[PDB]
Amino acid sequence: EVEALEKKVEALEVKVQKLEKKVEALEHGWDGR
Amino acid sequence: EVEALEKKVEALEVKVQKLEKKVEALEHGWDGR
Amino acid sequence: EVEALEKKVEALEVKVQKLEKKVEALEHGWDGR
Repeated sequence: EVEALEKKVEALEVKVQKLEKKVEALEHGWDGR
Repeated sequence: EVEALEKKVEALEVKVQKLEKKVEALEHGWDGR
Repeated sequence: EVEALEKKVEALEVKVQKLEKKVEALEHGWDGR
């Protein structure tokens, strides 16, 4: 259980990082995004 | 503890999925969003 | 392990909340965002 939860949490961290990059690009208009 | 953490993680997964949909809609201009 | 995972999950919750605010601001055009 705990090992599997470590994996889910790591995957969520990756998903959140990608969302943060995409949102910062929208907010700042980077490269015309 | 572990059971309660499973619930928090599942709820986060749902929140992240909704964020991903909203961000993809903004990035692509779907339906004028 | 479990204690450390509680911390990671709490930090993710905070990150997700901030993303939700930023995305709602983009979607609604609040304050010209």
